[PDB]
Amino acid sequence: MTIHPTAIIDKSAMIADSAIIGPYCIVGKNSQIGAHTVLRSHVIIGENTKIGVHNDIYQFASIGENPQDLKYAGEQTYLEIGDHNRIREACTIHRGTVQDRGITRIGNQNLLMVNVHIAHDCVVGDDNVLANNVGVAGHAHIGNHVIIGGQSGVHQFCRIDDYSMVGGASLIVKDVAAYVMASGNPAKAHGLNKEGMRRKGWSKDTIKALDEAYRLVFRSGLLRDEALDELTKLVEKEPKIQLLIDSINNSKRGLV
Amino acid sequence: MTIHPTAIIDKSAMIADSAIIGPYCIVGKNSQIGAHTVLRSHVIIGENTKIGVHNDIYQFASIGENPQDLKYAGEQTYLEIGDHNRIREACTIHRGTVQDRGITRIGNQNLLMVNVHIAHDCVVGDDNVLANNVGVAGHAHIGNHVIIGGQSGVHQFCRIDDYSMVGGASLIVKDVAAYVMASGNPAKAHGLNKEGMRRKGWSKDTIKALDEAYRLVFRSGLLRDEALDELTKLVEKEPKIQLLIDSINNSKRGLVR
Amino acid sequence: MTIHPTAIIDKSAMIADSAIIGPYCIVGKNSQIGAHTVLRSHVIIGENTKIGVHNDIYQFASIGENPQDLKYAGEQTYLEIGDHNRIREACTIHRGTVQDRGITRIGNQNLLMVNVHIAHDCVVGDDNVLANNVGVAGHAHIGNHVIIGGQSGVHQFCRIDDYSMVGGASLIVKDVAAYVMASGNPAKAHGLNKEGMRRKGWSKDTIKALDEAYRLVFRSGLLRDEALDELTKLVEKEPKIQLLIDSINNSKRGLVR
Repeated sequence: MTIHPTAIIDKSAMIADSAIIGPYCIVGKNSQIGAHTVLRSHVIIGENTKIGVHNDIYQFASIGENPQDLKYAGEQTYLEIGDHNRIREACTIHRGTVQDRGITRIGNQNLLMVNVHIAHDCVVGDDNVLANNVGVAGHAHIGNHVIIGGQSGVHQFCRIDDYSMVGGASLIVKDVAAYVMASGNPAKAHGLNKEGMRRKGWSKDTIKALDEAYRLVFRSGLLRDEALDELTKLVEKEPKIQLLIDSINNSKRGLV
Repeated sequence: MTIHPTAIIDKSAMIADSAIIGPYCIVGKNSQIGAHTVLRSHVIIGENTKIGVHNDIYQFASIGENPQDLKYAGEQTYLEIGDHNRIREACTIHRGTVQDRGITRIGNQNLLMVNVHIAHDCVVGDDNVLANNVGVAGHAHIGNHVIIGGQSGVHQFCRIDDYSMVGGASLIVKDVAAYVMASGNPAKAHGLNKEGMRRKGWSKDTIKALDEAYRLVFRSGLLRDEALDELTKLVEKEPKIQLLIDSINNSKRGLVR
Repeated sequence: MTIHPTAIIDKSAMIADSAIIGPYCIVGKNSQIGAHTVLRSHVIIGENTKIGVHNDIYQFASIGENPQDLKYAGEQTYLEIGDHNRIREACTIHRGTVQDRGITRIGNQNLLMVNVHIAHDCVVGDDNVLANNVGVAGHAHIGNHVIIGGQSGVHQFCRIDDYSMVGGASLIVKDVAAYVMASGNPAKAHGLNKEGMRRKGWSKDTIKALDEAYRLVFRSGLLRDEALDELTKLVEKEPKIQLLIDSINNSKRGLVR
């Protein structure tokens, strides 16, 4: 049998066939587990939690527990997890709070290493790699193809847009734009994820153009509006710059 | 039944009828759990541990385990927990060592987020909020209504007096006075916690006076004794300044400035 | 009798008679546990894991789990643990990857405090003390008699040679030579670990000579080769300098200066 006898599952929970739940796991009220998802021993699945297919959740992970927000008064809130995610030991992912859409969602193909905290109301994209002891405060946004170094802390409401890379033991207080390389305490910005898209094999003209865009935004002393207005003609010469402009328009806490 | 069958409880432990203990929990020798206290599975309660009422302890938390002090040789030491505390996942609170009155104490209405470590012989007051991955070394003192940011580390013997606020990823090596805002590595003083007093509804005159007291202690470059003699003048016109004076007199490791 | 009924043990695993395994523990394929070893409760022993004698492993610790390397494809890899080790709660030690010898090693008399991560392919010596929330990335080397402060992070491939001491909340990107005291973010060399060799009762002449060696390497503006040839003269009048020379020759990532 794919479900271990010592596992406690609520009747209202739905588990698809071929899904493997190991010993001493707990599944809560109104939760769903997709096909081919493997829960090793000692995994907690909280109430109102949807989990996709081909997920790998290791021991001592709390998936879908109540938020830590002081104002949360036990309302109905939810957590959604996509497909093909590796969630390592001691990971804690909490459901949303009704004050902000009441949901926490994470995408696909993510790697969450040991003791990765995902607080209430967070939004995480796809192809992300969160290293050991990474703590992400509530309402944060993780884009796609993002890497965050070990023992790093993301402050509440902060945006981490696509293809960025946060160094280890970094303190993110402001919004990290796309393709940006940030590190330190307090974290500073020093260059672009050049070697990342080089190791992904992207055209060198695109890398030089994006580099000029970074120079424009950060290393040329312009305000937000003036930089944005400088990005006007480069978009059609190189389309990827769009993702950077979004970073400026979605930035409510400032920039690095 | 309020106690799950798969829970292991030693005979010497006392559990109230209103306390609920979930699956796969273990309670040690000579331990006590108060009324209306919720143990949310996979919780370890070590030997010699007293727990108050209306506490909520989440999974994988080790409450009352042996100290990590290299000199601790397995003596009889204790841990006390007050009421209305929410202790989140993976939290580790260790019992005291006989070399320092052999007890670890935490108060009431505390929020301990994921992986909050409370080392041997610590003293924690009430209404405190320790964020994720906060580790506080042995013999430290947490006052009341204190906030400590995520992934922060308090050094052993350090005092964190009332209404202070430690920023995230901060390293506290010295004593943090009352109402002080500290952050960084190494952490430094960055003004007064006017946000705490503005959400709690304090008189603007009181906040301005307390701010002037802060300027006296830190931003007036006079040593601890002259400052103290200057605050004892201000206590008449504003009583809360007392809490600051205590911070100066209770400081043994120095002051975070 | 020494093994709790609720413990799950694979048939291929070997457990000594004097080894005690508590409730709700799981032992994997082709693993071994030595004599007089204590697994308190809620301990995961992964496949292909060797554990020595007189070890004390606390709850919620994952000993021998699969690596976190993105390229690891589920091959056959191993973890080795020596004797007389105290591994505290939530500790995670992962097996090696076939791309680098395929083994993770830790020595004897080690103290791994709460939530100490030991990534794939690490090598740890003896008499080491890793404090709370210490994360050590893959392929790292920990020497002997090393202390690493709480919430510190060692980057992959970094060397932490013998008798060194890393301060709390430090970020190690480069190799720490022997006897060196490093701390900060980014960490920086801050003198010699005289406290340790004074506690261990070393001759004052030996400590003064070693300090002069530190002055040669770090505080004398000399590149690595001229420094090296200058310590090769000092190695005879005091032998311990050898351990430092190794540090320079074994450094592949540079030096924490």
